[PDB]
Amino acid sequence: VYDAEFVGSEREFEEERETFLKGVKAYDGVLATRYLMERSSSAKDEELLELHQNFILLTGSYACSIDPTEDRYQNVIVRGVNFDERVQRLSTGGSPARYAIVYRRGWRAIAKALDIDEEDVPAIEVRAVKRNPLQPALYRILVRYGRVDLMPVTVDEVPPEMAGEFERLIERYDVPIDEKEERILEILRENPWTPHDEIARRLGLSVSEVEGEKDPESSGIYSLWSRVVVNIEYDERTAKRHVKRRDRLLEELYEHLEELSERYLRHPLTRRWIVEHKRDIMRRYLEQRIVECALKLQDRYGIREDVALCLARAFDGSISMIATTPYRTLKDVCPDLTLEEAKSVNRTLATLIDEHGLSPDAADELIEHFESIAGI
Repeated sequence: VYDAEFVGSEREFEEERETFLKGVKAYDGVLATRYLMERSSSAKDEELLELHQNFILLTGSYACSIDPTEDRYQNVIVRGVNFDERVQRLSTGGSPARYAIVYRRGWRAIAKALDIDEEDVPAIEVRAVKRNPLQPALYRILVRYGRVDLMPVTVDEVPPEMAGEFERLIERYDVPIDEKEERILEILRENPWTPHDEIARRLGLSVSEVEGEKDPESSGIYSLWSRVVVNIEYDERTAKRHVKRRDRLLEELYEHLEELSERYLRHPLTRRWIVEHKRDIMRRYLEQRIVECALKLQDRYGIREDVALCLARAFDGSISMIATTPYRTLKDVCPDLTLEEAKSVNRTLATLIDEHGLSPDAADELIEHFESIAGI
């Protein structure tokens, strides 16, 4: 269900593995800083938040550097979908490998291609929302387009127009914006860090409709950002500089984490400790995501607690994942789920039944088809 083949040269192979492993080390920092927040009430600390954000930036920067020539991998498959085909058909093409990395757990396909065994569970995720120093959809689009030049490598260097004032970046290139995208921007103006599930719920749309595809010719927030970003000239000089500085920046972040953690823990959070206890860190990080997911399902979607916990556990604490799953499939993992509950969390199911008058079975058949298609 996750697959990719590396097809470049020996030299490129070493380049890709080095990039990937640095990305892993950066993401480990994202995890470890979150871990400290959750383990220690007193840490739950402004310079710790800043460390976390810096690790988010570096993880994104390394991710932008995957498959620089956009030809180093083939047969990229993510949750059973052929991403080679998907990306080739996009007006702007690009790297199927980097495209995969932006999907939750997409790293699995790339880790396999590169035969990464240097570190246990060598994850790279680039889907931070609430604590992302950049507007989150923009951040994901920079990664997709390999914009090592545009991705900041330090929190102090993040331009307001890539965050709170993101509208200025949109306005500068005078791209077309459709009605749906305008509705989405209205919500982002209130809070640029609004989760995509919440934008969808508030607009009465599916998450898929909110996002669209990561190409200018689609429609949705990914589409609008893509339309903007492809107009921004590549800055090789700044790219080179980010690449030169980031390895050192990453080491410094670890040293700072170590020193900061001493104010809260008996045993300092060293890089060594983090690697050795990576499983425990991932366990805690996941259980929190589950709790948060279940609470959202109860408080925003009117789903009973036990049902909510069941779905949260079965689906990686991802609302977006639950929201796109066929009723019969949700019902198979959580038997107590009601149709009304499923219609609440899956807007596509609700629409197909309510507006098109389809049976749940017919709706499920289509929902399953939509799973393979970006933007519906």
